Amino acid sequence: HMPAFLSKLWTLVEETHTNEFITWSQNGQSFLVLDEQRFAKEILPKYFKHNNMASFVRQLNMYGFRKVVHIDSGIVKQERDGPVEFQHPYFKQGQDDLLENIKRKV
Amino acid sequence: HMPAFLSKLWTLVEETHTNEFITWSQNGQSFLVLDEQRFAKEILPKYFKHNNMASFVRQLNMYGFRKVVHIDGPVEFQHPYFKQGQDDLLENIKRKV
DNA sequence: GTGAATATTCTAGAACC
DNA sequence: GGTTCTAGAATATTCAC
Repeated sequence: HMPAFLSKLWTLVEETHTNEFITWSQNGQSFLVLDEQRFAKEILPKYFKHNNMASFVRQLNMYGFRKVVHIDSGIVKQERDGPVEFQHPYFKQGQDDLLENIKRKV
Repeated sequence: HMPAFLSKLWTLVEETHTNEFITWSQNGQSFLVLDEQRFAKEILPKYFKHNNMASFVRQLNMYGFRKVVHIDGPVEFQHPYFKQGQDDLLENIKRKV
């Protein structure tokens, strides 16, 4: 009864064997994608019918996830990418009961 | 006077040293991006202030380029006025807004 | 099976730089 | 003008009945 995207996202983020690529941020308030490229080509196709980060991000925004922006505020590197962080008020570590409040947009 | 992006794109596709990643398609009517991930990581920042395929693709669409469908099958984009050996045609390409 | 909801893809709007 | 994040639009595909 819960959309497949949301149940798969929870599993993804929660599952320890994926934590190198996708995991909870340090205070359970958001999830991280640590290695976008290996995530997209190895992890995504095991759960979805694609290997495109763009199509994963589309879904995130569709369910109202928002990217957490980190900027540089200082020195620029240029020698390291990302990582990528997304947040939703009802996608929270050790509160899976909140997931039912997440709603697709249109 | 020509937009940075168009003259940079033209350089990228045309330059033999980059053809492992980005090159004219076989009949000069479109270009191909053969290895999206290395293209983006290693080539894009040599010419632009980023390394995101997505930001490159936003610019392509902004200038009216369109992805060619193909019935990961490499990536192909087309613009009627972006044609191999017809660099004169580039001045006809216009940013959209 | 059929009509809707959802998924995936491609392109564009908007804010910011 | 360029880069980023989010959403519109156009198909595919899946789901609930």
